[PDB]
Amino acid sequence: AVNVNTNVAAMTAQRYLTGATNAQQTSMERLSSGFKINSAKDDAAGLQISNRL
Amino acid sequence: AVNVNTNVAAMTAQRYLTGATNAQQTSMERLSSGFKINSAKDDAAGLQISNRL
Repeated sequence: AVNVNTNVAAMTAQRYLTGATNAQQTSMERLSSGFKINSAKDDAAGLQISNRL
Repeated sequence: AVNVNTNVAAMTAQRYLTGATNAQQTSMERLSSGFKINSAKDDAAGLQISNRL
């Protein structure tokens, strides 16, 4: 049906809009810094070995 | 991979450039003095037998 209060299409498009935005923010941080690991969230194990190296 | 943070090719060229400079400095010192044993590092037992001769 056609309803005004609920817009499922708007919510879904917004969710995928933020998904793209976060991917763009992490990719832009990687480019400016030149490092693909910046915090433990990128790679926990990789961060530790990279700090030991 | 293409990265800016690490330049292993430049590191290798530096390593072989300092080796060439060290061997060039040793040869220059050898020519000016006219001795191939200007120190103990050049030849230990050669230094002692040459000193005793």
